[PDB]
Amino acid sequence: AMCPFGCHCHLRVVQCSDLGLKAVPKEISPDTTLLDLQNNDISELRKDDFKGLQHLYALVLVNNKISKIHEKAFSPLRKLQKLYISKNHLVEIPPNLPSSLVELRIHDNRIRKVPKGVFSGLRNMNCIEMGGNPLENSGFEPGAFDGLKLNYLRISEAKLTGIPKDLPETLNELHLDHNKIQAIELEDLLRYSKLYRLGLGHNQIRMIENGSLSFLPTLRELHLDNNKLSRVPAGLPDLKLLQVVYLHTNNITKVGVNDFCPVGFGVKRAYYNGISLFNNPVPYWEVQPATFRCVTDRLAIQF
Amino acid sequence: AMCPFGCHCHLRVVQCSDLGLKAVPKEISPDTTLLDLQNNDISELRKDDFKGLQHLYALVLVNNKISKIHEKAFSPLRKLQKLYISKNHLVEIPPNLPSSLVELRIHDNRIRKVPKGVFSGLRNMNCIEMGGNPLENSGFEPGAFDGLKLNYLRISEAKLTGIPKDLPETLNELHLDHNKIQAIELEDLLRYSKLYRLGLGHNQIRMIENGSLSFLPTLRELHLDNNKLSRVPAGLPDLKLLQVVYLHTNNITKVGVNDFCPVGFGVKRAYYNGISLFNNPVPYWEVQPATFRCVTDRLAIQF
Ligand SMILES: *[C@@H]1O[C@H](CO)[C@@H](O)[C@H](O)[C@H]1NC(C)=O
Ligand SMILES: *[C@@H]1O[C@H](CO)[C@@H](O)[C@H](O)[C@H]1NC(C)=O
Repeated sequence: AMCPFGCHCHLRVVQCSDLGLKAVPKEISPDTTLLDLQNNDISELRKDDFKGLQHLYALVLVNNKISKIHEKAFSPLRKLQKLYISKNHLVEIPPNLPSSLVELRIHDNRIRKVPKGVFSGLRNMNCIEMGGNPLENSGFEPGAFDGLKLNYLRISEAKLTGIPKDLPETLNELHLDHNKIQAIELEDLLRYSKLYRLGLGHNQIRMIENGSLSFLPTLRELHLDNNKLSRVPAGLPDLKLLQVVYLHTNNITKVGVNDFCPVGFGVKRAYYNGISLFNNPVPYWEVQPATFRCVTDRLAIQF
Repeated sequence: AMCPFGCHCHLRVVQCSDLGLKAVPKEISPDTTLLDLQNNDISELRKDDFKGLQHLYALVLVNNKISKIHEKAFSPLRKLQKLYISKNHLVEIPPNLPSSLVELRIHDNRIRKVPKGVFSGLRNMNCIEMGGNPLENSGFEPGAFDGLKLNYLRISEAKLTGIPKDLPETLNELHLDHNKIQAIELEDLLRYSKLYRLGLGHNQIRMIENGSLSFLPTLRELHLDNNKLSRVPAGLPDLKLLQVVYLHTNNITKVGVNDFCPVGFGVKRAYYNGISLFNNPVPYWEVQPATFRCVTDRLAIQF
């Protein structure tokens, strides 16, 4: 089967975008590897909508208005690894997705609660966009990300009121930027013991209670800007590899001299490679230079 | 350089999406081949915005608010073959796009005119999305597509009042659906002598002039639905390869018996593989059976 009317496709790639297609076209070669059918008018996925696309690797469904997805919709998709279904009217993480899947974009939707065994099948995940969704911490559910060894996860722009606890432990990155988070407590970041990044920018963090940032032996970048913070978060010096913390647009008033570098020189340590602080009530002349001894360049200090 | 904060990226693929970045991020490994940075807040492209991404193959800038693109902006892109910058505030077709480029999606923009030497450079195009722009026929300019052997071309959803005549002759597909096109006259499709499809759906074609559809020896699919037509366009039977004509939602009143099949049915000829007629003032009972002799099934006759 060559390709649907508006579409143009070449060598197993099928490009069907901005045609405003009522649903997934019926003429689609099985040879087909990518199906980019973005910004059309699909409102559901039907059992046999994707029938016999077993060689389909990446399906881009973004910018549609999907809202119902038939159970055995994805089941013919044996080799599928990429499923981008951002900016849709989805109302539940779709089930039965292809164990082959490694990336899952599902931003700007309408998912209010993520149940339990939803991700139970996948065993290759590692990327998961779920922001732009309206979920409150009470929407997650005991063992939602149960058995799911994945390294990236972003739940930005949602209705998070505090950092979730039962996420994947394997997580190498964790984002939660753009929420309504209240404050990072002691055992929040507990089990996330392998993180490189940790965005919490644009939140409402008022009081990060010390030692909580301790369980992140390897944390490398910490964005903690645009909050309601009042002093530099306690634990910063003890983080052997924190190379860029981000604190601008907070409500830091005072900057202790040992608020970043540690008291007695080490080497397990790393020199900061970026520190933000501008746009905080505390002028340049209130913070002794001795304060940024272990940063490298001057240029590393937005201030 | 490992990748920008919100971004995840693996094996030369940099995924920066929905982070709402103010601009194209600075830390981008030259090893990078896909640069997906969709739905952010990019407002312009700066000289050195992309410096040293010579292995960048496809760049995805869709759903951002771009409005100024520096001249030398794309020059660092020796091997770039896909550029999708649809859904942006662009005000003119960007110049000095990489000669390597094969596909250019520039939909939903604000480009009011396309001047002459714009595509002069490229020699590998074949896919151009320019719909969702506001351009009248007066907006094009003599020799705009000058020297541009390309095979696809979709100017949907614009302000076309008639079919443009100085498009690429090498054209295989050509879409002009959703316009305000008035009528397809004699020499309109003159030089497009190599088309397989020709969408003119959703227009205001009142009167397609005979012979005009004669210049398309190979035309295989012709949507011509959603217009002000009043009788089946003259010439249909003479198109040796027309397999699917769409006529629905028009204003076709009478259907001559030899409007579809030719008068002296050969052996070498073609069967229609689909004809639409539904939603037109003319009941199934006014149109003689002898009329669809050469169609194949009954089911190829939405009617
Ligand atoms: C900043 O003012 C103080 C720091 O002295 C802090 O307690 C408070 O949360 C901030 N004010 C508001 C409501 O933004
Ligand atoms: C269809 O009806 C008449 C038939 O002659 C035609 O003159 C006219 O253009 C059409 N009316 C509309 C606006 O549908």
